[PDB]
Amino acid sequence: ALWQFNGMIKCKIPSSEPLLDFNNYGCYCGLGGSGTPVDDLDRCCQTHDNCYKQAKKLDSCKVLNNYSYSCSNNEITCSSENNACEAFICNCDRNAAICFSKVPYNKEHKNLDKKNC
Ligand SMILES: [Ca+2]
Repeated sequence: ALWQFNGMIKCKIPSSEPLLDFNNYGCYCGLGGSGTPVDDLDRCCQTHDNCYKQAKKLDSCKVLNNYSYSCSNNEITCSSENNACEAFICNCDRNAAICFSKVPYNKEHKNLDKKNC
């Protein structure tokens, strides 16, 4: 699941190792998140956290992961083979991967001290 998100990001940013580059960035990229996002990238992570929060409230997710997707020519496509929960999470992941590829990356915000969140 994390493995798929990591792959989606690499589809959009081929030079990155996402679990290293994007983990522990700002107040929202990484486990949990609170306070105000520090920049646009952190705002991508906040939306992504809110998309997963939304997912946990859908009737279909109740029993809910591991969805199917493809990367081709640097474009991500979620598969129609995905059941409702899986399709919703593939869309949260795809939107965040795209979001990350479109905003600046600030080294000053990597491993930010949470006292700032
Ligand atoms: Ca988070």
